[PDB]
Amino acid sequence: EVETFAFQAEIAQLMSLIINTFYSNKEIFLRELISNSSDALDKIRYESLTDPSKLDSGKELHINLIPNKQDRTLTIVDTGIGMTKADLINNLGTIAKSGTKAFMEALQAGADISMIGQFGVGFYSAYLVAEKVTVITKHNDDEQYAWESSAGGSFTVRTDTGEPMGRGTKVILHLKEDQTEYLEERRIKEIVKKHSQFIGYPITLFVEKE
Ligand SMILES: Nc1nc2c3ccccc3nc(Cc3cc(O)cc(O)c3)n2n1
Repeated sequence: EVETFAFQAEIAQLMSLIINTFYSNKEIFLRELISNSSDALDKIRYESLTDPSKLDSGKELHINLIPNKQDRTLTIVDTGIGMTKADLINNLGTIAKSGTKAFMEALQAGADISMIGQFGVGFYSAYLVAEKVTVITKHNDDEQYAWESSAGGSFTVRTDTGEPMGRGTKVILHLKEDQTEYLEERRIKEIVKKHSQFIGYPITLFVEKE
């Protein structure tokens, strides 16, 4: 049973700005997804200190970067805290409303798109490089879900039946035709080194077969 939802007006507006504005420094999307993974990893590590049974769904805390030239996808996987159904549909959209507002005003005052993380809405920077985004996520005490959007004002949420994942979040970027430089090992390494060199979790860059 696939449910279809409208984005809140401000998020739709932000997504259009991101997709439509001329801005050549697209590489910052990666820093933002890795930073989101790090925050979700911090959250489950904190919670596990007062309740050790929260790591029964997996003890390892890490990030995998997985490019696939065949599918033309870049996948970021973390074993962070995960998201509930209520996160995917309501809560995250609600929190982002004020950050979007402030970000959009700041851009009029001479700030640039690369400052998006400072406003808590870095996730939407994925649309700099991706025509479609899919998020598979599993939170303790709740089922696995798939969220998906190609923008255009809507997103979908369903119960996920694919490979079960224990706990955490997997973001799948279906890249735009002219953005395949981000499947190259060398380019990905250069970007991680420049923008994400002090993340406190191991980051494994998978190599492709062919
Ligand atoms: N601010 C924000 N908005 C979202 C979001 C919106 C729609 C669907 C999924 C979403 N997930 C996240 C958090 C997130 C992003 C991420 O790239 C990795 C994670 O472990 C968690 N945010 N974080």
